[PDB]
Amino acid sequence: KDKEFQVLFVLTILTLISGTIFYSTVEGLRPIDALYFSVVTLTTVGYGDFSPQTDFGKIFTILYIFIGIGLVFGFIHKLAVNVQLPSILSNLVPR
Amino acid sequence: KDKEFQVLFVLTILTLISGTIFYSTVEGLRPIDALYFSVVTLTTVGYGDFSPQTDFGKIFTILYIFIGIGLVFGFIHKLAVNVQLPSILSNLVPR
Amino acid sequence: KDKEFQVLFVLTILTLISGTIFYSTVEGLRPIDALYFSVVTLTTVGYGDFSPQTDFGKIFTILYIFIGIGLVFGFIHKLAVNVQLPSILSNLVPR
Amino acid sequence: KDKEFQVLFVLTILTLISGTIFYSTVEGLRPIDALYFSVVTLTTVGYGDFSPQTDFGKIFTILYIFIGIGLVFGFIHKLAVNVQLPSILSNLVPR
Ligand SMILES: [K+]
Ligand SMILES: [K+]
Ligand SMILES: [K+]
Ligand SMILES: [K+]
Ligand SMILES: [K+]
Ligand SMILES: [K+]
Repeated sequence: KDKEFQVLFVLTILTLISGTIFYSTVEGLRPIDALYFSVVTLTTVGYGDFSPQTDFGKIFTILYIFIGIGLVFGFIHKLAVNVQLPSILSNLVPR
Repeated sequence: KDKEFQVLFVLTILTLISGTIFYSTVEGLRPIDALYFSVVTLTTVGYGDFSPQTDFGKIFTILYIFIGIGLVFGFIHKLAVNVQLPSILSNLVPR
Repeated sequence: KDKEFQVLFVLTILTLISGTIFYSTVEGLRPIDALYFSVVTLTTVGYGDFSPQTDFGKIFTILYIFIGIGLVFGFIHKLAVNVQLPSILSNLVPR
Repeated sequence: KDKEFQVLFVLTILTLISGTIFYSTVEGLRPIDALYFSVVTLTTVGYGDFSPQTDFGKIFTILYIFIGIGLVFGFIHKLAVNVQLPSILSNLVPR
């Protein structure tokens, strides 16, 4: 379950690195903005302060969303159930 | 389970084709933009770089979201559990 | 299960009517735009072509999201599992 | 189950207070706007009427989304199943 978490964590980082490199290069974003946009996209927040302007970028974004959402949300779920929840429970019981 | 996936895949493509034809025609979008907007809508990202301007388009969008989200997210789930997950597990074991 | 669906359907309509009346009145939207915005909000798409400008509207929106998401998505789930899925299965078997 | 709800409720309030203080201070938003933006972010609506402009804000937002979504949506789920659903059922049976 901690190895579950480690693998999803690594996969999430790799997925976000892919987006960061793509949007920096093809859409011309600063790397921090490309990382931020990748996160805002795959968590489905979608502010629209950044959005792709090239056709190559729009096509990549379609594919990135379909591949990336299941991973990101799997990580979020394991984070909440396997890390946040036990730490909250631990806080209720003084030692 | 691979036939589960094939059917959801076909249904997702058909749903995205419907949106592409509608928004190209009624909202005047280029086809690639109409496909991109359909994806951004049904995955609930919603950048707002494109949004419907006609009343016909707003009404269609209401109905398209309610019909389209359950399908799209069903496909994403099967993609992640039935295709991505086994391929990740396979990568852990050299042959 | 069809009464499950009927109740969620009615509750969803009532929730969308509430939003339509509120945003028309307080935020000055045309009724069709207020309905569209309510749907775009509770399904978490969030284009931002419309957004509340008054403090009363922002406060209402906070509460409307928290009360409305669980209902809307419950309806979507029952729609997909209890109506769309059987009709798809029925299409596979000629009579 | 009512203590389940109380704990998630308190945690959600604390998470929203954190965002309110951060975005007011670092991004210069009025407190009501910072609360509204925090809610719009963690429920994944993402209108984009407000979005972070500083790099410190973008980095905080990445981390806030990953930590905050699992909590917020856990609260929404318990709200819908443990509070809204029983009250709806109660309304069906006159006393
Ligand atoms: K969104
Ligand atoms: K969303
Ligand atoms: K969601
Ligand atoms: K926007
Ligand atoms: K959005
Ligand atoms: K937006």
